[PDB]
Amino acid sequence: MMYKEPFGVKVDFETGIIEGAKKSVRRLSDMEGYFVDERAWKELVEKEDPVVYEVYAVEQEEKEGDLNFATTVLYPGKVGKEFFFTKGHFHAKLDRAEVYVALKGKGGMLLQTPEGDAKWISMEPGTVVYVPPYWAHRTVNIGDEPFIFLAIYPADAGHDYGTIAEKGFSKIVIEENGEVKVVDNPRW
Amino acid sequence: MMYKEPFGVKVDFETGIIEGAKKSVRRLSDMEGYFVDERAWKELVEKEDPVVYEVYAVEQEEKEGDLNFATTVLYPGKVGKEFFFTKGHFHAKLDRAEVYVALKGKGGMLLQTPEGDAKWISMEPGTVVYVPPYWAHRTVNIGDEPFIFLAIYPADAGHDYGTIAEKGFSKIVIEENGEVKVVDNPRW
Ligand SMILES: O=C(CO)[C@@H](O)[C@H](O)[C@H](O)COP(=O)(O)O
Ligand SMILES: O=C(CO)[C@@H](O)[C@H](O)[C@H](O)COP(=O)(O)O
Ligand SMILES: [Zn+2]
Ligand SMILES: [Zn+2]
Repeated sequence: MMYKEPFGVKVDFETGIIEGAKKSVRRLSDMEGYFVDERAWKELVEKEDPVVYEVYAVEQEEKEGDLNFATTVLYPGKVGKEFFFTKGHFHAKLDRAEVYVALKGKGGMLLQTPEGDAKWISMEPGTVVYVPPYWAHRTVNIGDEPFIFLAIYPADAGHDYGTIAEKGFSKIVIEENGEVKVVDNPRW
Repeated sequence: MMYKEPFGVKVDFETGIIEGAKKSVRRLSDMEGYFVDERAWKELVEKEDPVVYEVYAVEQEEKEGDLNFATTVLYPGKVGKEFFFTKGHFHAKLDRAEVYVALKGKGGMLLQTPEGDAKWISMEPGTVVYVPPYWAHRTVNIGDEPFIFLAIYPADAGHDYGTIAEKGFSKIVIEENGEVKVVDNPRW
């Protein structure tokens, strides 16, 4: 019988690094067509192209019942008024749920159905978020320090980026008049 | 179609409490036939019947792709020389994996396959443990404060307590001459 070996790994809740994980870097230039203010995007890319977020992922083969986990370090920033966020995605197998545990910083999650019905959940250290089957999810950094969290997801969930890539979320998170606001996407 | 509502909840990393969750308590009286020293067990039940652990569970219906999560507060203690532990279980759907995130205290996990081969993984705050498909899993508190962790598991995993209830784990975790030891279970 083939059994896989249990393992433990240290996650630094201060940095989000998992040593030995598959590390992914997303710079702002990897995020064309994601932010409402297209000229601000282009300008911040030309002037800096900052890292928006980094992922440390521990992934299994795509098998039903098995589980992947990953930390994300989402860096502080705005493109125009719109706070830095993850690209966001549905799962390829839509009915797969997810669990997030917020570890550090201040942020939130934007979630939406295949119909564009939308929800915002605040996240501070210790907030666990239940992402139900069929909800697209995007995390947002609303602070001045990195927003770091752990996600645990079905190993066979997969990723569906395309739909969010072209249409976006139906709601957006901005800093307007010194205040964090979740408002309608004026482009959806 | 019908979509369940996303929610966040605060987990308290000092106490392991999740408000609104399904609370479960195990006292030593709930653990007959688990510990090597049955007379110690009997005396301690008759004297104090202490809490061994508390569970705070957020559970979905048993459906493929969906996820549950729960914290456990494993109290410090010994039955004779043997550190306080959880009952331990395989999943009813045997191939369902599990992810644990250690939050407070000091301990570890005993894992074993249906064959009976056992692994011990140390857990400190920040340790994430991957429990693979087919591994029974028990957590052990080897410290002097609650050992506190969050478990994320497939909603359809279920629990299979029976085999572990009857025969235990092939390894025990004991304190002997001021030293934590993982040794073969004499009753195996
Ligand atoms: O949803 C899970 C599983 O993949 C997360 O670990 C995100 O993948 C990560 O926060 C980066 O964001 P995306 O670019 O994947 O939206
Ligand atoms: O493995 C997961 C799934 O439920 C944990 O939440 C344990 O259920 C908990 O630590 C109590 O341990 P048991 O009494 O179920 O072995
Ligand atoms: Zn996901
Ligand atoms: Zn389990």
